[PDB]
Amino acid sequence: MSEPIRVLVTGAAGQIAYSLLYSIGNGSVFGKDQPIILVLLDITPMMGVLDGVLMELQDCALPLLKDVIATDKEDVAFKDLDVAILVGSMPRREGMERKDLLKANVKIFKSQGAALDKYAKKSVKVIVVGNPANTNCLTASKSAPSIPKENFSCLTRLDHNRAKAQIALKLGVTANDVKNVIIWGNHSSTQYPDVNHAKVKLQGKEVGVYEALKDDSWLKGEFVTTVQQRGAAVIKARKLSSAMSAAKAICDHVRDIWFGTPEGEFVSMGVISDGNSYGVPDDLLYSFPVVIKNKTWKFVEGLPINDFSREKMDLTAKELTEEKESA
Amino acid sequence: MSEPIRVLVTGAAGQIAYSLLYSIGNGSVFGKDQPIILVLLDITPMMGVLDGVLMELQDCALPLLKDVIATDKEDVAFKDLDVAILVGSMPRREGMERKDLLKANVKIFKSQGAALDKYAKKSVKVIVVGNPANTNCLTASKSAPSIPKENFSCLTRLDHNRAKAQIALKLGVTANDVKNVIIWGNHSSTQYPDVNHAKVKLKEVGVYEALKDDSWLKGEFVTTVQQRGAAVIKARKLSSAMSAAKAICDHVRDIWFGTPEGEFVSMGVISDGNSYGVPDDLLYSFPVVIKNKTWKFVEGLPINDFSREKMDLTAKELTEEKESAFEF
Repeated sequence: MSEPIRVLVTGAAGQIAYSLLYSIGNGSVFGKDQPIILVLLDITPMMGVLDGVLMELQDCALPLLKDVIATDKEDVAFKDLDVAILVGSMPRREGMERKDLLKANVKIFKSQGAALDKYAKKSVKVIVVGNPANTNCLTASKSAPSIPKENFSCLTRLDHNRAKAQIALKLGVTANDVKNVIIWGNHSSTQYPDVNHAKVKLQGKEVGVYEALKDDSWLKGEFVTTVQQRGAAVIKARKLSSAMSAAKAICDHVRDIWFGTPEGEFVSMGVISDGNSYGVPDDLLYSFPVVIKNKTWKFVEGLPINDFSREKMDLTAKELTEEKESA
Repeated sequence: MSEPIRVLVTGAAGQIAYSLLYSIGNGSVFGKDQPIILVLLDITPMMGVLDGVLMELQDCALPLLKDVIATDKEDVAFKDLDVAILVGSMPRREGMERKDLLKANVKIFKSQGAALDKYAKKSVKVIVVGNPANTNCLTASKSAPSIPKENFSCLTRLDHNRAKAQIALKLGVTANDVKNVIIWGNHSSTQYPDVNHAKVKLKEVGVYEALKDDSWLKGEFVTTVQQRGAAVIKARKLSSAMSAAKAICDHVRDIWFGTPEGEFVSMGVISDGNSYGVPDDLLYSFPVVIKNKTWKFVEGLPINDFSREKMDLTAKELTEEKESAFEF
């Protein structure tokens, strides 16, 4: 390629980044002909771990990895970025309530937004992973007034992929046989996994998921509940939070930005809500169904919203409005 | 699509496997048109973590992953296998005498060899990763008399890839531009990282001639590669799973699809009939070319005096290991 792109991953000594870096370095995200300068940020006490991660990346003998830089300083980390994957955040520990998790992280993302605004390229694409994702993204965006608001997205693709898998498992097909599920709203308990516009190929024929299942109460109750609580279920089994599947979801999310959404499909992404036609307040970071071409996302327009869907999309909008006011 | 192949990964609840399963599931090891039935084996205490691993594999929404089976039973794990990746072994607890460790691992791999011998396809490819890789692989091979000995291999590709990375680093070139490094012999400690037959494009020139620093290549390069895994563990304090999993993928891919034209790779294989003065009936890393899923020795490579000593010393380590373990 003409030039390597500089891709920053924060929280780079942690578990999600450990499952993500190889896929970036080996060409599976940005393309088999795209060299990459990988920039890794984490806190100062983690710099020794991060030198070990540099050693492993070296020992993968990846031809596209032109350089890997480890740092604990924002000026180094955010310099001339083409992509910023914001994984680092403060975790919710025992004893702290949801308000405290929000308070802890607002300062982190206001600072990374300021660094983006001062050091990165104005064309940088910023994908926000660390929780609370949507509000962390909004905070950073507001602190980066020189970077176009459309360049900020937050990760609902993990919830999206989980919704797909539950449908595929119930109906007995592969993941690629399901498409156009939607995660509306907050990456949180109030997310709405919507399948009113989803399709599945069943006997060579594409059918709606509602029609295919003949079980509306499952789709409107237990299905929603399973996708919302999936993260806690994984934590309960392996005593750690998801890392492999979260990294795979980041790869999907960034790849669809870089290359575009597949023909006939749209995907779930947290984006700035300004101008949406679905009754969602403006100036929220909210997950919508989008299509992507030339690295520019676009709302999927004209989807019919029934009354069950209306109630769910409004409840998640309310929670996001309340998180914003806390910040 | 091809019919599904059944692929086992043992130690499936551990760190290396956690970094490996995605690459198998997403098609990058066995091909984008090859559906996979992924069989995961670990010890009963790990079954709870293993079910969370299974949940994450579902949550990747992988079209090629036809099914995922998680189990602690050999008769389930080894049925009708096309590939078995034996990652799990007994790790050495602090203050464990090596007699007890050799007995624990002989027991594991005798059992798994017997399960291969009774339940798997006779065409199964077996790749041994868990330490001590070479002797564990030999144990399983001898415990599986009906499986062709050539179907067994053990992982030296991690040290092979590390060697390639150090050469490219020292010559200021990209990883794609070095080929034909060799790891001879044992998987750890005494492994001989040999670049006497390696090429680098600057166009194509021998590495010794390109670098013009015989003592670094015979000294610091060798100890850097031999000690690289201990250096990563010191820094990360945890596994070296990301690069070990990449190496496993490279190793299995090169079995499945073959080595590129003009290139060989490093693989622990049964030493029978080699022409390099290595004892027979050893599992020993050699340079190999692979076609139609069948490896063959790269023959006739000139062995200088320095290389002969390095290859004999690692042969001696393996011989002593084999005698010690087979007392069990």
